[PDB]
Amino acid sequence: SSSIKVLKGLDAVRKRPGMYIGDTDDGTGLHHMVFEVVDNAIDEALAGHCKEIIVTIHADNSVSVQDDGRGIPTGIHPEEGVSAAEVIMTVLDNSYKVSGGLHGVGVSVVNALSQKLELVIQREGKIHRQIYEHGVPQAPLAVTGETEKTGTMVRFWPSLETFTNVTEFEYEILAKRLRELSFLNSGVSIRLRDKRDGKEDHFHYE
Ligand SMILES: C#CCOC(=O)NCc1ccc(-c2ccncc2)c2cc(NC(=O)NCC)ncc12
Repeated sequence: SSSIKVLKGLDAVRKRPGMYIGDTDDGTGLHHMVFEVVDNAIDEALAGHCKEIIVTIHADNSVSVQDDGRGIPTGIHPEEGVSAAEVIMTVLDNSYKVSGGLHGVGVSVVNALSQKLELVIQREGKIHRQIYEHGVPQAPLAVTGETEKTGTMVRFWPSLETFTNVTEFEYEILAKRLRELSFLNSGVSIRLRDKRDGKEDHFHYE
C-alpha cells in the first residue's frame, strides 16, 4: 500500500540521512533543513504569488517558514487518496557536499528528519492543519478555521536522533544564506527573526 511504501521511504532517509540532507554532524544538514523549506516558498515568489517569506527561529529550537503565497493544494487527488499536501510532505548524494554545493531533495526529507512538523495552509477561504511525527501524519489534513488570507507555514523540530554536535540553529548561517537568496531572487522580501535573542533582519533587493 501507499502506507507501507511511504514508510519504507521515510525509513530509507532516516537510515542514511547524510546522503539526503547533508552532513548530520557539522550543521550542514541541520541548516539545509531550513533552506529546503524556503526553496519551495522562493519558487512560489518567483512565479509571482508570494511577496514575503518569514523565517523564525523559536526558543524551543524549532524553525518556522511562512509565506503569503497561494497555499499548498489541499484536495484529495484520486490515485493517492490523501491530500496533495500530504503527498508533497511524505513522498520522496549530499553526504560530503558543503554549503551552497548541496542539491535540492524536497520537503519530505525535512519531514522524515523532523521529530515533529506542523503544516498550516490558508487557501480557498479556509485554514488547514496537519501534524507529523518523523514523517507519519497524526491525522489527515483537516479544516480548522476560516480565513481570507492565503499562504503556507511549515514549522519543524529537527530530530535529535539524526543531528548531533551542531544541534542548534546559528543565526548567522541562516542570515548569510537568506540574504543571498533574496539577492538571487530579486523582488522577494525575506525576514529572519530570532526569538532566542530578539535579533531580526529584512533582506530585499529591487
Ligand atoms: C491547484 C493549483 C495551482 O497551483 C498552486 O496552487 N500551487 C501552490 C504550490 C504548489 C506546490 C508547492 C510545493 C511545496 C513543497 N514542495 C513542492 C511544491 C507550493 C509551496 C508553497 N510554499 C511553501 O512550500 N512554503 C513553505 C513555508 N506555496 C505554494 C505551493
